[PDB]
Amino acid sequence: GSSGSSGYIKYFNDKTIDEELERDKRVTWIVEFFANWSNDCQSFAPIYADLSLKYNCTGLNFGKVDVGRYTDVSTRYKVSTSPLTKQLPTLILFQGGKEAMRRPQIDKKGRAVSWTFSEENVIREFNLNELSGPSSG
Repeated sequence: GSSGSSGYIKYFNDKTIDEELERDKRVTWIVEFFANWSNDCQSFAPIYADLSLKYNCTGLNFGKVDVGRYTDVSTRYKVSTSPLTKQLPTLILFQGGKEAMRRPQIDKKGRAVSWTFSEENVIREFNLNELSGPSSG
């Protein structure tokens, strides 16, 4: 009865990513935009997995959309897919069908601010522990 899940994430297409976020608006959704050629992402591979599983319950959901290949998405989400830029990996918080916040933040000119990528920083910045309530039972 829904027992036996390990490191499982819900992927989204370039088109569905919309319909889905449209039927779960009221519900918060966190999609991680990463590229197949993103090495720095490998270090997060396990990090994200651990996080999701934690906040993987009734209320908050986790997703992943490889932009490195889905040029149709990145372009729509103004997510540069260059090996030089710092828009990969990337995290975006959607609340009620609205981009609550994203990181790293984009400067006025149009450059990704050098932000550290860690669980402590993510949970805090995004305030996950607060979003999907505290961990403590």
